[PDB]
Amino acid sequence: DSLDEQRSRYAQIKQAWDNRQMDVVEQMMPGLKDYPLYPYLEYRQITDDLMNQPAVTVTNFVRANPTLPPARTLQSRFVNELARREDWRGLLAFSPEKPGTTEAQCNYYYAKWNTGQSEEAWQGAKELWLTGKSQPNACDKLFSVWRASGKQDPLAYLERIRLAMKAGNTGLVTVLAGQMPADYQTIASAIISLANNPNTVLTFARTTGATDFTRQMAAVAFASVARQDAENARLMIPSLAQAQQLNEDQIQELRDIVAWRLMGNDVTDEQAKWRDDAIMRSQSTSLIERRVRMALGTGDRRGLNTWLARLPMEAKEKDEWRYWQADLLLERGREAEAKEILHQLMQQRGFYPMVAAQRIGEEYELKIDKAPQNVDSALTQGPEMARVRELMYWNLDNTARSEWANLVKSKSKTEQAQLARYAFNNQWWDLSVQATIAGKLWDHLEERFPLAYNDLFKRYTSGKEIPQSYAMAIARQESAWNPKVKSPVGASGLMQIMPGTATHTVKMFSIPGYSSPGQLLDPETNINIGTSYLQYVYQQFGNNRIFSSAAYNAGPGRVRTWLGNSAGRIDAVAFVESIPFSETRGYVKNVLAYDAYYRYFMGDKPTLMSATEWGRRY
Repeated sequence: DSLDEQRSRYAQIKQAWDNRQMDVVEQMMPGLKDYPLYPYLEYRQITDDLMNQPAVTVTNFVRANPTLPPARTLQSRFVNELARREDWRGLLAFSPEKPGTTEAQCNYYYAKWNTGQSEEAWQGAKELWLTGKSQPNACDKLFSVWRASGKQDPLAYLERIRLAMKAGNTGLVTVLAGQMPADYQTIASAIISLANNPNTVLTFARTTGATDFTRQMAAVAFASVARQDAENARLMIPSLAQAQQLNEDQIQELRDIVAWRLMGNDVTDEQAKWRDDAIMRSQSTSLIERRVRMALGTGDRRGLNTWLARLPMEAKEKDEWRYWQADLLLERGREAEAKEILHQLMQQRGFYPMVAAQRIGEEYELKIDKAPQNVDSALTQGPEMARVRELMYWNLDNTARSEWANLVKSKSKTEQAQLARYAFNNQWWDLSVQATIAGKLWDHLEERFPLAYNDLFKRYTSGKEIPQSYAMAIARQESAWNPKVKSPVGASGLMQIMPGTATHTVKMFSIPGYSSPGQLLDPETNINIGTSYLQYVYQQFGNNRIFSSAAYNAGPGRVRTWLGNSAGRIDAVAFVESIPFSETRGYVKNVLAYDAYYRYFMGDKPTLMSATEWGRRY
């Protein structure tokens, strides 16, 4: 036998198993015991008949496979199975300690109650209860018996309502209030009305006694009202403050809430004056920063000076604010002071340090820490690494990611760097990036920005205007090089392409061969469709990477709106910094920094922006 022969038998047994040709599977299983992925086959066998498995079989498998990710998840999964059988005694015998998942924990504590450990059951129940998030259905029976025992503090019940409201879980707020303990029955209907429609907030505030609870509940509803109609909320502050006898801090929180909603281009002069007075009296760093961004997005020089100075000392430490302080100083003619800030920034890593270098006409110096010369350690010669190798061979990147996660966890920085380089040397691009993240090896640039799928990116950008380095930067930001990753909303693969976008792109470009979103998990297909959409937004916005990156993340419509807002009054850096969506602003900064890294590794000059991008009016 050999690893090569085992590989063929492995693919063949899975093919048989998928077809339920169990006579073939039964005959082949024993012969695969020496293959690294045999534990995955055992896991499949055990789980295939989980409802009839004795606990001893599961316990033996879990103990025999301490580093196998699915053996670890099987512990909580089997706890849930024992709960399904109502085998409470067995559940605790199988899992004497609190399990890993929330659902398994709900069942563990219910098992404790069933086996006479009420005090312990209630301690667990309370911990699971104190969250605004909706918990597993398994916890319902636990919360029910907990309340039935008389040991559930009514204050804990009311606290969950507050947490649910703050989390925006109005459905849970309503369910809880509908089953309100007698202690607070008098405000139940009012709470249900508030969760149903936040516009009942002033009525809620006037008809209930003002307490820390009702004030916090009203403040959340008030924020919802402001999101719908900022003016209605602004005008309500005096009445709300009077109805609940709000203190200065509470009134200022209400002012902050409204000010956040008066950041649009549409605001009246009366509203803008009120907003700025509110921000002047604010303690909110994020609100002041949003106001600074408004000044940057409109070319307001006096405003930038005024608002940057209102930031607390701590916020002024941020890269962006140090650069904009330098920008103000340069205009004021304070060359030395400004350039010292820029030179200090250049010593650092990232977007602003690169902006700083381009601003003063100096070449940015990339700090590149190297991994050890010797990458071979016990960690690269063990059974877990052998499983990783097989998983990568079969392109099972998501499964490999879980194994790799265990391998890099709790290791020294040196070991994590060796593992990153070992992955890099084997062209396991996603694993290389994953290891740099685990070890926070931020300056190990080569391993953080591998030349992944180089030939494919070259081929698919040769007939387009988007640079190869740029397409690679976008993919690096989107997937961290894992071709099999899918987001919760369905974005898929290397360039995180949404099914709708793929369909629309294939029609617009007359691309052949695409019939299902599942094809987006294939590297070439993904690069083909993704480079096509990227090229589309690139040409649409005049071959400008700031616009195409923003359009790829937020859609062309949003970029048009943003450009209509700045209206040609600002520079490239001010346009990036003033993008109102924090996610898109960060995305653009990352992609531009990554494109420079890619250009460097491809042998080109890593200047942050082209002369055209740098000098254009935004």
